[PDB]
Amino acid sequence: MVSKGEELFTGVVPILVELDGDVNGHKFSVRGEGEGDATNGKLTLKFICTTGKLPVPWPTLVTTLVLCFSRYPDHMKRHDFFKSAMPEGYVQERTISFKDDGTYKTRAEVKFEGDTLVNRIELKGIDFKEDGNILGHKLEYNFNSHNVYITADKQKNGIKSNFKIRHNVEDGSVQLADHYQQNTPIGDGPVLLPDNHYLSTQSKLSKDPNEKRDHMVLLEFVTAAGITHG
Repeated sequence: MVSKGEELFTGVVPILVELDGDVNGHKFSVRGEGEGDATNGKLTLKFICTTGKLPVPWPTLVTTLVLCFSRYPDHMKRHDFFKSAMPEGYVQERTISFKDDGTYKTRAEVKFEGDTLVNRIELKGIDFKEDGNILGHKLEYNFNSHNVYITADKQKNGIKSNFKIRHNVEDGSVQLADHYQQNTPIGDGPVLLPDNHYLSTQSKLSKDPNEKRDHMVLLEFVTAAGITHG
């Protein structure tokens, strides 16, 4: 263990995710539950739209809806900001710019509440096109594999990332979603600020055959990489 936080992730940890959103005035909420295991990088989550029909495509919410569950290899343990901020946790903020379309702005807190790792999010979506790929639900129900580059932000005692997500569109085109991210500790205890590296992601989206509500099942693996050794 190279942070106290890391001790909270030696096994499987239950997860709760709660999102309250407003996209072009369309208000919706999501709740998810499941579990994560940073020892193998595996996340299993099922989300429900609790307000009815989700007014945006599920794949557009994957990144918003717990990088503390990334598998950091043994030689990279000292570069794991996310666990080091636990249990008090961190604020994760993004701007997600959909190319030629609207923008999501998100603020989340990721922290332990009791024994559960909780990701609680506020999302505001603006300037979407009524007949665009998002509000028009033109995006395929799938998700690509990405590298998400992590850099220290010494001024804010946290990290930052920017990355592009490529959403497949039903007409064979691609909808780009350019992510800019910042994470900052909730607490004022010490955290690990990393050397430059990246997280390798892969996600599989599916449906629960017994679930009649609008929902998404997610199976994800996230592994850290990119440090020559230490």
